[PDB]
Amino acid sequence: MRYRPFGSTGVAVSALTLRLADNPRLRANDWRALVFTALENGVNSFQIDGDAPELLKGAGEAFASVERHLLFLTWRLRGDAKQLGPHTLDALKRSAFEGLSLDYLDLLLINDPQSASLPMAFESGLQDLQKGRALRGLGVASRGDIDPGLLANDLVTAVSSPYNLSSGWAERHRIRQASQNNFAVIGEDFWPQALRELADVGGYEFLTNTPGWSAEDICLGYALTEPSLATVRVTADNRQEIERLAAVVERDLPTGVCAQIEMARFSAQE
Ligand SMILES: Nc1nc2c(ncn2[C@@H]2O[C@@H]3COP(=O)(O)O[C@H]4[C@@H](O)[C@H](n5cnc6c(=O)[nH]c(N)nc65)O[C@@H]4COP(=O)(O)O[C@H]3[C@H]2O)c(=O)[nH]1
Ligand SMILES: [Ca+2]
Ligand SMILES: [Ca+2]
Ligand SMILES: [Ca+2]
Ligand code: NA
Ligand code: NA
Repeated sequence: MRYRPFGSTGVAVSALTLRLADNPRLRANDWRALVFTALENGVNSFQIDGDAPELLKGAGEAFASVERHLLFLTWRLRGDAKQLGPHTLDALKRSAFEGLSLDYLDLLLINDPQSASLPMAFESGLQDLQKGRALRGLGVASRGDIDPGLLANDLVTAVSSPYNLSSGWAERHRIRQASQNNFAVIGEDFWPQALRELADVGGYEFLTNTPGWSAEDICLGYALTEPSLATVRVTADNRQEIERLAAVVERDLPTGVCAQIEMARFSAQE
């Protein structure tokens, strides 16, 4: 496993961040086993994207197996960012702090409110958590430009963005600019279900014809080569998948694959 500075916060994160999301098929013991496997492969960055009791029980128990300061724990809030408020803070206290048995979160990752300002009551609550040392930073998940006035908010330490083979110029520009301005950037959607028909496009044959590599592993390897990303979010349903994803971190993408990735759009256009 490889590790990267999380922006200018002074802490480091594994190159992969494991997303944990509600799934009735996974009970507490399964979640514990998944987190243990991730930890044993050097993943120290986890994003909780759910609030089911089985998930919180199993993940919280697994997190407790290691010293807290070695973990980077992010809580994802997917509600409409302009509607967040005291109800959100109460739920966070119940699910994240009580549910995971935590005294602090490293990051709270919200959506872009499409403005320079956050809702007042919610922001006051975040300021209380930060002053109480219960929250180290706020992150903004965006698929567009973020208002510079929101990024200038003293709470904000990070942004998240899709990043994959198909990312266009604007998405790449935003990621590079955020990183150059000392925000940590979390990559998402390295190979999302809705993009995978790319493997059928002329010019992209290498995704499925490179000896020793699968399409998904090439796409993860590509995301791992982007210097602007502090970490790449992944989801795994079983221990074998976690082991395979972590293994990609230590593989070198072949030079010929990198060349074909760079030529692929032109070849597809032609
Ligand atoms: N990197 C990243 N960025 C994310 C993610 N989720 C949301 N965003 C970003 O945050 C913006 C605001 O989302 P919102 O506060 O949920 O506010 C949303 C929400 O109120 C609504 N919306 C979006 N998708 C749906 C949907 O499927 N159903 C419904 N009912 N409303 C939706 O439209 C608003 C505007 O959405 P957008 O134009 O997409 O703008 C989104 C997008 O730029 C994520 O996981 N990763
Ligand atoms: Ca839930
Ligand atoms: Ca205030
Ligand atoms: Ca925006
Ligand atoms: Na993320
Ligand atoms: Na993911």
